[PDB]
Order: sequence, then structure tokens, then C-alpha cells
Amino acid sequence: MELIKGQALFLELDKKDFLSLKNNDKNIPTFAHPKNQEKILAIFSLPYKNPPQNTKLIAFYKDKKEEIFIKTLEGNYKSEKLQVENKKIFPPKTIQERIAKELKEANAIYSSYTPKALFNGAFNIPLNSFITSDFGKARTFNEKVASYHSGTDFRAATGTPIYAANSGVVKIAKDRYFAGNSVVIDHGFGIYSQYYHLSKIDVKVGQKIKKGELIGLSGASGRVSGPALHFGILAGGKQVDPLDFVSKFNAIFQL
Ligand SMILES: CC(=O)N[C@@H](CCN(CC(=O)O)Cc1ccccc1)C(=O)N[C@H](C)C(=O)NO
Ligand SMILES: [Zn+2]
Repeated sequence: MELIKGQALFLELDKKDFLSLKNNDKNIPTFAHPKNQEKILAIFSLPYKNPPQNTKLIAFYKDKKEEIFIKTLEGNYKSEKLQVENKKIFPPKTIQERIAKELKEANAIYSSYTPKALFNGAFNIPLNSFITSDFGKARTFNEKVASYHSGTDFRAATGTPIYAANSGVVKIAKDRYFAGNSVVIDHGFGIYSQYYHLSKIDVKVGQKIKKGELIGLSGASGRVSGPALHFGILAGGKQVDPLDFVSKFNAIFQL
């Protein structure tokens, strides 16, 4: 199989006698195929930055093992050359501390795996607008990726209502350094949606939210370039191309 860096893949496996799916010594969770009772599904994602060139997963059954080989593709992302090397930068200590704290917090949240669906059918876009800055635009130095856009931005004037892309539970609902005012929803199965730069947060941590329910108003908080909604999906432990992910997910779960 082949998969573009920065994307998720829904792997389909026989259910009967299945024991475990492994990537070296890391276990990858599974969940039911909603249509085919003889199958299960796993999400496998490649990171945008520094992905392996190749991956081998093994599905262990009671009677045998199944190898699955996935070749990393570079895809056709937009990229621009950096003029100055992305060397160590020197933020104020107060900012270093905040960043480190929020990273620890988020790493913890993304680690607390929910082994059931909290979604309700297909994902919907969070507002009926258009993309102004796509996922995966990159900046390179010496042809190596230095940084990339980890979500997709939708055009929005400040104060535009934003709606949950699917049902779930709110895990994050505060102001953060990279993200500004942000909401993160757990949808189950290690799938999280992210809504950044809000001017107003309308939910709280722990709240059950329905698909299409208001979560906030769009803004420019924490944004250098002007008001817009930054939308992200984390799945399989990695930030992945959100519209690509929704397309894949909806192909399986929309009915
Ligand atoms: C670390 C950092 O400074 N993040 C900034 C800016 C740009 N990101 C970096 C990234 O991966 O988080 C690179 C970048 C962006 C665009 C093109 C090339 C590189 C930020 O506001 N991110 C939010 C999520 C966003 O993206 N809003 O729109
Ligand atoms: Zn963005």
C-alpha cells in the first residue's frame, strides 16, 4: 500500500481470531467495521515531518500473522524555500514555559484513548465557507521540511458561528499560545477535531456536544495573518489532512 505523508489510512482486517495489530512494539487499536461484520478497522497515519520511508504493520491472529506494508509518498504539497535556516529561536522564558506546559497538557489528552464511537455518522464542515490556506503547505531549508501548516484555514470574518464537525466530548476549551482561543473535541477512536483562533468559546471542558451544535465564534486570536478558522484533525496520533480524513471517514460511516 502507499500513503502520502500527513494523511490517515483506514486499514481493514478480518475480525475472526484477531489478537493484535502492531507497529514494532507499539499497539494500534481497532474498531468495528460498521457495514461488514466480518471486518475490523484501524487508523494508521504518517507524520508530515520526518516520516519513515516504509512501514510494516503486523496483524497477529490466533493461527497466523499478516504483514501490511505501507510506502510513504511525498505527495504534491505547496512548498517554499526558507532564506534563513530554522535554527533555535529564543523566546522569553515565560513563553517557553507556557508552550511546554500546554504541550504536556495536550499530549496527555491525546493519550487518553476512547474505545467507542462518540460521533454520529458523517463529519460536516464546521462552517459553510471556503479554504484560504490548505493543509501541508510547507517551508523548506535545504530541501528538508522546517515547518508546515498542520490544519486547514476557512475564510471567516470575526464573529462567524462555528459548529462542531461531529458529536463528541470537549477536551480543550481555553486560550493557548499557538492556537489562541481553542476547542478540541474527542470523537472516539483517537479522532480529535480542533477549532483554533476563536473570538468566543461557547463550550466547556467535559461537555457532550452534538454534530452541528455551536462551539464558538471565529476570530483572530493568536493569529498573525488576520481572522480565519483554523480546523485540524488528529487521528492515529498525528495531525493529518482534515478534508482528506473527512472524505475517508465519511466513505465508511456516512450511512
Ligand atoms: C509553531 C507555530 O508557530 N504555529 C503557528 C504558525 C505556522 N505553522 C506551524 C505549525 O505546524 O503549528 C507553520 C506553517 C504555516 C503555513 C505554511 C508553512 C508553515 C500557528 O499559528 N499555528 C496554527 C495551528 C495555524 O496554523 N493557524 O493558521
Ligand atoms: Zn491554520
